[PDB]
Amino acid sequence: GSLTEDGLSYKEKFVVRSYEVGSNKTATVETIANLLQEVGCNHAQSVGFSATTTTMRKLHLIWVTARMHIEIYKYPAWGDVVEIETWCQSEGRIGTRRDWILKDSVTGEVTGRATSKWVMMNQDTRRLQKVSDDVRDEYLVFCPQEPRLAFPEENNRSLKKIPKLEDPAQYSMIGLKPRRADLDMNQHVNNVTYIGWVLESIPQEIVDTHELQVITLDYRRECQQDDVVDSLTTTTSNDSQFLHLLRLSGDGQEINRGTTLWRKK
Amino acid sequence: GSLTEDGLSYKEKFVVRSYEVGSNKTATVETIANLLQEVGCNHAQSVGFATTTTMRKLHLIWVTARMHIEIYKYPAWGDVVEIETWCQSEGRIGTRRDWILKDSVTGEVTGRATSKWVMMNQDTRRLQKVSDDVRDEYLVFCPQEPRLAFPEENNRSLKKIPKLEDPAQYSMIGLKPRRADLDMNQHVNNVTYIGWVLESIPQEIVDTHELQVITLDYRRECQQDDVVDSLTTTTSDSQFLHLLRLSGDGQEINRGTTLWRKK
Ligand SMILES: Nc1ccc(F)cc1C(=O)O
Ligand SMILES: Nc1ccc(F)cc1C(=O)O
Repeated sequence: GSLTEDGLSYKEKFVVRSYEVGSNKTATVETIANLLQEVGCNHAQSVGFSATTTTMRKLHLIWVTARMHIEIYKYPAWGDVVEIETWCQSEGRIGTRRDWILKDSVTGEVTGRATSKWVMMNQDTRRLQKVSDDVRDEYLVFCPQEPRLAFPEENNRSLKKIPKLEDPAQYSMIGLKPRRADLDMNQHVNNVTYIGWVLESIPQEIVDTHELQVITLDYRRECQQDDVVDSLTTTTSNDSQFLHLLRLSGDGQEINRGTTLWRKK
Repeated sequence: GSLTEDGLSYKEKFVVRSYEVGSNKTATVETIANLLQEVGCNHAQSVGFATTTTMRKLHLIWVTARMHIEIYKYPAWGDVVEIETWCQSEGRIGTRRDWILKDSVTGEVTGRATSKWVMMNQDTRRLQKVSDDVRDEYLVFCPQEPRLAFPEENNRSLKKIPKLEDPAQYSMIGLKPRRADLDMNQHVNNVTYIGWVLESIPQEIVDTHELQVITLDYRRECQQDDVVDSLTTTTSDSQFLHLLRLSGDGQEINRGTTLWRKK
């Protein structure tokens, strides 16, 4: 892939692999979310980050995901080439945003889009803090200065408040544990794995009759390597909608909440 | 990727992705096993099929009996790896797929893999192997003279693997596949079992050693709604004996051996 002409965004093409497709013979939202994070990483490599700056590294500060929002119009087939464009933007002192457009290489049509909110956190104390002027400046030079939004709509689903699922849940999947393959290079659970855990409580019948269009996921707390998760789902609704909760099987400490929206095949 | 000049093998290049790397910023053996599989499918697509077909008239499928991988160096994140794969007939016993992994820049051999496949009914199992009439169809796509990723007469890839006896030195219990672990036909993909075997390796071995060899026998499939126990015992370089069995009745799904070199 490559930065575009103006060096304010980055583009990469992926051929969908045999093991990346699910029950519809098209790419899983989990495969998609992995490609988003792959292109995100190549963008950061391309402008000399490692997504820490010099200042962040000095202060032991990291970016962490607060929210991910994916909307898929068409999942690419096995052997299809998908093109992904990604860019970042400062949201003043609150944090940063990374956005994504997925396109069919042949038709040039938008088959998906995604957006995500990052907040700055001390690596060691795990304490959140607003973005400091020095940090704001260092990456303002790699971002469009006029607003560029994957989700521009006046009241767009990407920014809606998600409520807490009350017990009892309609559906549950109990005793979920990450294996080593769920870990990134720094021994942290991959953000994508939590997508897998949320969807594990979706009943088979929905998987058989519907396709996932939208997923919104808040990240509250990270699941450690030796934590166990419970995944909870309740129907909230031609379109089916669900409310989602991931919590630790013991004390019921919340790690995630979400909504998914499915349309009849 | 493409069939080589002679149409008797297939070649493809992969850029190692960020999420594909483990604890030492090099590709997991699970990423690798997924690449061997992808290149296998692309080879099958190219010669007109990863399920060799027109035999399916009688509802028969190829099924993995044994996977054997040896890695000399795991590619780093951003590296380009070239994989070449071919298939061979072992008479009426079954069928062999072999792989060579190269560093794209140096042309150096960084790994090799081999696997035994057998014919199964599918609606029934009954592993009835054999061919005669079925072989001709897919023998025009294979080298006629033997071509072996592991040619050395009496090599690791053909060793008899014994059954771990209780109690295990190490165990990881209550392993369950998720939807991400299923192929398009809702079967657990054979790479997941590699993951479940390595889950019972102690952290301290992961910290000090690198996996060099893995041999895995596939006895029975794990269903979507089965639960697995992974058992490991040190048999010594460090060596391990491995057993996957169903949590409940302790029905064997897999056995294997791993060999690790000091870092
Ligand atoms: N994870 C998945 C992988 C394939 C698929 F068809 C469905 C799902 C799901 O979670 O509903
Ligand atoms: N699955 C793994 C991923 C990374 C790693 F460094 C080790 C393992 C293992 O199984 O021992």
